[PDB]
Amino acid sequence: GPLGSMDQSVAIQETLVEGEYCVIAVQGVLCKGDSRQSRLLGLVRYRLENDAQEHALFLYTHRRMAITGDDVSLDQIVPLSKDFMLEEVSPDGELYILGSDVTVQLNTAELKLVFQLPFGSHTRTFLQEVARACPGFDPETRDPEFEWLSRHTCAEPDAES
Repeated sequence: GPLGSMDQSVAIQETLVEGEYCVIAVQGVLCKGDSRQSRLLGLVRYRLENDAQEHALFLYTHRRMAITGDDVSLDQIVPLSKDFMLEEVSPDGELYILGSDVTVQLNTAELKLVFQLPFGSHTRTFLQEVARACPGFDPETRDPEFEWLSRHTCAEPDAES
């Protein structure tokens, strides 16, 4: 009974693979038309025996309640790059878009979706990890890295969903 956090992080760790290192992984939502969908987020930090490390934003699919980690594995890949940027949705709420929820819109070079994560709690940890994941709030940030992702082959795309 860890209390304060579910097992998202663990779920990925099991699905991930040895030698690697899981840092954080929450659970967001994706709303389209009138069909609600559930997506499992994950962040993995990979280091080299020579120091030189790299980060990438892993995407894990999952059923409605397949969060457990039992039936969820790599579904896509999103490597942090300069073209990466997060945009808040027009508040027009009262003073805050979050509070009781988290409204964030990822505007990458091509990736453009809407994720609704739960207010802080386990979501806050994710935000901070992303910042250090490479951006390290630098005014001259511009050095994408993904040459090591090729290592990953992701689950078999035989889903035919």
